[PDB]
Amino acid sequence: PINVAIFGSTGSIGTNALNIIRECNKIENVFNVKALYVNKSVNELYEQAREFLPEYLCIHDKSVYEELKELVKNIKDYKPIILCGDEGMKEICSSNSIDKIVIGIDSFQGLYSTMYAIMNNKIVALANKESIVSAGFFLKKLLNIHKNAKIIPVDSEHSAIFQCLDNNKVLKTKCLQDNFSKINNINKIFLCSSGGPFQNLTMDELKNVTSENALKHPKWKMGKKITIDSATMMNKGLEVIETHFLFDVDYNDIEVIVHKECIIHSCVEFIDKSVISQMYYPDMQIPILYSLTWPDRIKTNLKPLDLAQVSTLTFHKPSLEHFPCIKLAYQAGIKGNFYPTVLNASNEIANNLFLNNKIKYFDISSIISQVLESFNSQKVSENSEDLMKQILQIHSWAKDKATDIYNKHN
Amino acid sequence: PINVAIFGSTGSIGTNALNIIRECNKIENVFNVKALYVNKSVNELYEQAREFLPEYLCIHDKSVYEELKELVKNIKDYKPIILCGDEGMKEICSSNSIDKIVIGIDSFQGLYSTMYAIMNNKIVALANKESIVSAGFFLKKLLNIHKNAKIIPVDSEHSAIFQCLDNNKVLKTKCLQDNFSKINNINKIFLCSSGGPFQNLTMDELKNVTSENALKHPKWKMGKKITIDSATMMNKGLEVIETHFLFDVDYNDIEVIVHKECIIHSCVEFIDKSVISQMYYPDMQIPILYSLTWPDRIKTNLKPLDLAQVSTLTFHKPSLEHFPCIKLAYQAGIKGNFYPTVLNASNEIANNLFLNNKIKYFDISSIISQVLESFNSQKVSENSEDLMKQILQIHSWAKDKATDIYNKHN
Ligand SMILES: CN(O)C(=O)C[C@@H](CCCCc1ccccc1)CP(=O)(O)O
Ligand SMILES: CN(O)C(=O)C[C@@H](CCCCc1ccccc1)CP(=O)(O)O
Ligand SMILES: [Ca+2]
Ligand SMILES: [Mn+2]
Ligand SMILES: [Mn+2]
Repeated sequence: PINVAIFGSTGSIGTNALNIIRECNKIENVFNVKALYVNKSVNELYEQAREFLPEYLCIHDKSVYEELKELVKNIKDYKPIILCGDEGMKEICSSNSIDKIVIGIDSFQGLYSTMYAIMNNKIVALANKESIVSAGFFLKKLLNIHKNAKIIPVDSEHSAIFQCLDNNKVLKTKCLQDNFSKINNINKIFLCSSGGPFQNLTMDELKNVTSENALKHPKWKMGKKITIDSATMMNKGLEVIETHFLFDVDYNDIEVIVHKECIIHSCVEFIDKSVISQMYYPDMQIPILYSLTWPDRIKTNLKPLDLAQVSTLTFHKPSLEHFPCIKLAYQAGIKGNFYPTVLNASNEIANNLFLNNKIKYFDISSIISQVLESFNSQKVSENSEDLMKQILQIHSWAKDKATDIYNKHN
Repeated sequence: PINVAIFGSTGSIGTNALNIIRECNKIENVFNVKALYVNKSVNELYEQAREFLPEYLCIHDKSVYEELKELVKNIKDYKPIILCGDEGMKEICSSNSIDKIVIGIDSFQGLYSTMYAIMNNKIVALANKESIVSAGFFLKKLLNIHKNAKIIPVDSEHSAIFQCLDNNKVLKTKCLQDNFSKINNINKIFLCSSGGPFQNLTMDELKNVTSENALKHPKWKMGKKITIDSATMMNKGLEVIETHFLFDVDYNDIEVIVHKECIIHSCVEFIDKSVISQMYYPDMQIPILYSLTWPDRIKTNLKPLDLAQVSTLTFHKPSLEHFPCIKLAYQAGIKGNFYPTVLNASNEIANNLFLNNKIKYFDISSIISQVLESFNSQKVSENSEDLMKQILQIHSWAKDKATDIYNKHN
């Protein structure tokens, strides 16, 4: 039985995780949902508790802690450990009855819960790409100290890559470990992208696009931040750095390819030049499930891929003139040091400004570029705690710097 | 070092094997070619021996055994064991210095040499799909008795399938074994086909196509027999049965899909519905190489797949009305017993009649159908020697039946 905790259980990743766990458990009882952690949606947490009856419940917002305890009293024959805040999160991570943790939280609390999951030697299904891009150095250091901890990618493209590999070799290494690509015989990565809602706009059309325009995607419904990142292709920029860190693949060996049908989720070229790819309909249940079953697979009742009906798959190179964010991401990764931290942070601000109609499309890449230009590389701290603090400081500096550039151009 | 013997070294598969071995060895000294076995082409064998300097040479045709001994005297620091006929082949199979054997021989010397390779617990890279189709029961029994022997597929689609698997799981079983699909969590197979030269043709056009029409394949210059099979789609029919035997996949779980670009070589749907596929330009060097390196990969200098340049991949269902051979193959496979033997044998005759302009396109499937209609299941011999004779007898009977049908009609 797979004992799992879901962090951010009412968010998109969390709800998809619970959906596929429910459906798979109907086929065969494989999963015990041992813990649920949510921010403030106490009614939904209660509804989830009613169904999954986890040993642990944690709600981040203390102001509804008391409300949750009262709600849970309605549930027959059920006496969970009910917790609150950051320390409830640490307590869940320290439990011996939990093997795997799904991190479906963004920003700080994402990195924070990830850190604690690793320190407790857990298998960590990580869906927060920003944490890998921003804190890749720290995660690598932590995984070197906590040798039985493992990060398993949930981001769809990185799951695809992971699935294309031979588990016989994967089991001799782990994500974020030096030599991962060498041990797995990886030569090159094709990172497939939907291309976003602006993929066929002219330069003139791009100058004027608004977030309202973007918040209508050609394939999926998602959170606002990632939708904007998909529109600028900074999402794929972030995913390039994520690939580099997860799989130890050199930047000149990662190619972004636009695949508008979203059936092939990414491909791996091995040293013999054979290419393996993973395919399915656009659906996050597959990557989430695999992160929890790896290195095995279990049955689902998902709709089988009908290739003949899909009929046609297309691929083209993205225009770096139209999607300059892709270029900035490569430049920042190749530069190394903490440039990815700065890229991530400055993008956070620029994405939000465009979201809220404060700047235009090309101002996004302009602002990020100027912040990157501005940064000066730093000696990387050897101590893991100092390194974490250094990352946070650079992150905060870069957000402030972006904001100041905005305020200059008003 | 990988110690390999090439059986049929001057045929298509044999020459491709030596070419990729040569090229890979330039990059890293990986392979020792320990034995070469050819039928009659004593000059070419001499040329190969000069380059590869194998410990063993065998020529099947005894009449040129002496010419071979004399020719090799021209080679300076070289003292090979020179053999001939079946006994040389057997002596090679029994060598403890030989790990893997590429069987690039057709019909029955192919099967006979496979049998001896298996009896000597070798790894057998098998390219002869007709032997798996016709003698699958026999190979299965022989592999159950000789536990360390393994067949590794070389047929491009079956190699693709094999490459999509986790060797982690593969190493717990082996091809042509009961439960192979269960252990590897396989649900379903997409077997990709070029579709041959006639996919767009009407039924009325198909009535009158000729072998000269068929022998201009849209994608690959190959032997005449397989070219005709690709035209009728009997090639895929045979490969469906090959899939069933190699991977223990039920017939209802094998779908033939027409993929004219011949980039995706086949796909495996796992029990979670995730699909993994193998991709490359049409080239037989990758499947051959993988059969020799499995479960590892080695570097090549093959041209990298350029997906953006490829640009478009298409897929459609084959019409069983237009390609009735596909339907007959499934029917024979589903029927089981020795029906696949009968299918293969009658096709051998029908294919050749069509090739030589003695019958028309739909006469191929008509003759095959009538031979199958005429066969009745037989008790399967328990004894491996009796079983082999049963297969040969049925094969011979089916060829005679097909011939007598043609003769009646003519
Ligand atoms: C899903 N995923 O990993 C993402 O980063 C979101 C996609 C945009 C959604 C594409 C449609 C889709 C594919 C697979 C799974 C769910 C949705 C970003 P991109 O392809 O536009 O770069
Ligand atoms: C190669 N192979 O395994 C074959 O059975 C030959 C192909 C026809 C040639 C397609 C082009 C090709 C693909 C892969 C490797 C070499 C050539 C048969 P089919 O696709 O027409 O059924
Ligand atoms: Ca795999
Ligand atoms: Mn993604
Ligand atoms: Mn084939």
